[PDB]
Parts: sequence; structure tokens; C-alpha cells
Amino acid sequence: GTHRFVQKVEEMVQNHMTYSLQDVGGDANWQLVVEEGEMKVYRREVEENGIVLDPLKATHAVKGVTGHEVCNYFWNVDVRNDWETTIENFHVVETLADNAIIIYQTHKRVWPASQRDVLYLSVIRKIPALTENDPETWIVCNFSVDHDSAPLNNRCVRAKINVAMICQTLVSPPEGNQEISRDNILCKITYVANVNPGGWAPASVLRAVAKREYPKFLKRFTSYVQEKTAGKPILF
Ligand SMILES: CCCCCCCCCCCCCCC(=O)N[C@@H](CO)C[C@@H](O)c1ccccc1
Repeated sequence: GTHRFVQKVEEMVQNHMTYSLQDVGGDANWQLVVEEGEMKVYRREVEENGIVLDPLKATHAVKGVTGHEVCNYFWNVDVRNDWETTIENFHVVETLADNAIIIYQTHKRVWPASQRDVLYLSVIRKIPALTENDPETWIVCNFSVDHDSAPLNNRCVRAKINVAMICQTLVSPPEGNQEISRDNILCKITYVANVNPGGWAPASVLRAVAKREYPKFLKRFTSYVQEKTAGKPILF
């Protein structure tokens, strides 16, 4: 694209493709904090200046949906209020391109602390596969940016985020005369969130809230995509 954030977008996407896809199950810096079905949520305990920064990584596998579909739903602001439960208000600050926008939103007070807001560029991209034997990758990157129309608030502490939802479709076509159905596709998801709360709060509580809220979102959101796509032609 030609918008002013193209280089930053490419950098963020590249960093996610190399660092975020790395296997974390046998990485002792990480702890498996939540497991349920195909869902696993891991976190790395990190603080700077007493502020909790814990990188979060979740993996999931969702039957019957494609990575394109999952990423479309996650990115599309027109369905945001259908699945998101942690937001108070949001609006689009600017539209940069057909696949890239800047969003301002305030969050419900889930932490024992002041309300947080956030101002982020949200971009959906396809990373082509090197071979037809591999899956294409779809990724939505949400990362903080500044904008003149959304300066610091008087009432809210400005959090900073670097989040990616990265998805690949696996297909297992049926053995004979049948056409591929949704019974034959599975979406592998890696979701990474690095959130800087923008000020101090008790780590024990922030960690409990993350352990509760991320798996709640992932189940609700993935269920939503399953419901909304059920019975429709497959969007690879
Ligand atoms: C950033 C403000 C922090 C206040 C909220 C505390 C963390 C609560 C856990 C929320 C988990 C659900 C995340 C769904 C999620 O990814 N939400 C999208 C769409 O609203 C924006 C996003 O990429 C984001 C991620 C993490 C935190 C905030 C926003």
C-alpha cells in the first residue's frame, strides 16, 4: 500500500511470522496456564519497573472454518460488538487502506485500577505459501500508534499493545465422490498479545484477569466464527 504506516506494518508482520510462530510448549520461559480442548494459553512472566508486561500466546485448532474467515471476522469492525465483551466504546479514527484502519477504544474496568484506553492500527494481510503443499497464512496485527485526532485522555490510562491473530487452514479432502465440506477443514490459530498496562497494578490480579479473559474471548470468538460460517461456501 501507499499509506504512511506500510513499513511499520511489514516489520510487525515479519516479526510475528518469525518470533510469534515459534513453538512454546517445550520452552521453559513459558508456562501453560490454560488448557481446554484444542485450546492452550501460555504466558511468560515479565515486568519492567514493577509494571506487568507478561507476553501471552494461545494456540487453538477450530474445525469447520478457514484462516481467511477467522481473520476476516477478527478484523471486521462491523461484527466487533457481536463477540467482544471487554470494550466500553470504540470508533474508527482513520481508514488507511482497504485492509488497514486505526481504532480508538476504551475498555471496561477489568483491572483494580483506572480505566484503560488504546489506539491501534489494525491490519489484515495474507502471507503467500512458498509451495502448494503448505498453508497460506492470514494474519491480523493490532499494534499501537499515535494519532492527532486521539490524544491522551484525562480520564484513561493509555495502554500500548502488540497483538497478532495468525491462522492457517489445513484441509483433508474426502476419499471419493464427495465434495469438500466444512467437515474437511481445520483452522490452526496462534494468537499473541503483548499488552503494556501503562501504569502499575497488582500483578497477581492482572495475571488472574488474563487467565480468565483470554480463554473466554478465544472460545466465544471462535464459536462465533463457527456459527456465522456454518453451511456457507468455504472461503479459503
Ligand atoms: C489494552 C487495554 C487493556 C485493558 C484490557 C485488559 C486485558 C483484558 C484481556 C482482553 C482479552 C481479549 C482481547 C481481544 C482482542 O484481541 N481485542 C481486539 C479487538 O477489540 C483489540 C485487541 O487486539 C486487544 C488485545 C488485548 C487487549 C486489548 C485489546
